[PDB]
Amino acid sequence: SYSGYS
Repeated sequence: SYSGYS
């Protein structure tokens, strides 16, 4: 998974 800001 991805967590945060892109």
